[PDB]
Amino acid sequence: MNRGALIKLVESRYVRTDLPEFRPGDTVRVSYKVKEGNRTRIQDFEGIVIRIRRNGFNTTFTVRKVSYGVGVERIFPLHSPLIQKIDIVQRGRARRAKLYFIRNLSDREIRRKLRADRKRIDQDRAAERAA
RNA sequence: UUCCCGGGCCUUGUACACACCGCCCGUCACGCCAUGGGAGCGGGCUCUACCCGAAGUCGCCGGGAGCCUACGGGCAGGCG
Ligand SMILES: [Mg+2]
Ligand SMILES: [Mg+2]
Ligand SMILES: [Mg+2]
Ligand SMILES: [Mg+2]
Ligand SMILES: [Mg+2]
Ligand SMILES: [Mg+2]
Ligand SMILES: [Mg+2]
Ligand SMILES: [Mg+2]
Ligand SMILES: [Mg+2]
Ligand SMILES: [Mg+2]
Ligand SMILES: [Mg+2]
Ligand SMILES: [Mg+2]
Ligand SMILES: [Mg+2]
Ligand SMILES: [Mg+2]
Ligand SMILES: [Mg+2]
Ligand SMILES: [Mg+2]
Ligand SMILES: [Mg+2]
Ligand SMILES: [Mg+2]
Ligand SMILES: [Mg+2]
Ligand SMILES: [Mg+2]
Ligand SMILES: [Mg+2]
Repeated sequence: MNRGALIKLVESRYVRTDLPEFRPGDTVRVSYKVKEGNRTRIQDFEGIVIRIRRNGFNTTFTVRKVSYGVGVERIFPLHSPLIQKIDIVQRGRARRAKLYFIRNLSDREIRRKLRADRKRIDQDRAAERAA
């Protein structure tokens, strides 16, 4: 018996592979299906990825944004079917895996610490040029 | 003729004038009106210091990087 292998077999039915790769510090726009009454639509949530905790299929990530003066954080299951798509708005360069410190920074101070990551931006540009 | 009462004439003081059975002061009691002080309570204006900070002009960059060119250039964009 390989208990770890049996678990992966169960989850393989629900594993997604159509989402783009990103890192904490990147600016990301998540398009999420919402239910309001008896209707379904798509709501976009755009912000800075501050945390990705990995458990294989059970991976989740957290996105932070300031909306109408109030900070908001949303935690998403990475393989959730409720995610329509994820867009890469901006590539950021961080020096650590968890970015809880930006909760106590102003907008100018956040822009200083999370500067654009040139190397990964060029890789996104080199990709998608295969037209 | 000292004293009690009443009167006469002159003079003197007066805050009295239906005129001393005149006038008049202050506390206290009650009522009305406005007001000072007062643990505090609720507001308005204003000053100083620091924090965040839109638009926009201005200054610097414009690259490890987009667009235009008449390019020792410009626009977008970034920083202050
Ligand atoms: Mg973990
Ligand atoms: Mg990890
Ligand atoms: Mg775990
Ligand atoms: Mg979280
Ligand atoms: Mg979490
Ligand atoms: Mg992380
Ligand atoms: Mg990590
Ligand atoms: Mg960390
Ligand atoms: Mg931290
Ligand atoms: Mg006579
Ligand atoms: Mg006399
Ligand atoms: Mg007289
Ligand atoms: Mg009288
Ligand atoms: Mg009297
Ligand atoms: Mg007295
Ligand atoms: Mg009485
Ligand atoms: Mg009284
Ligand atoms: Mg008073
Ligand atoms: Mg009083
Ligand atoms: Mg300022
Ligand atoms: Mg300032």
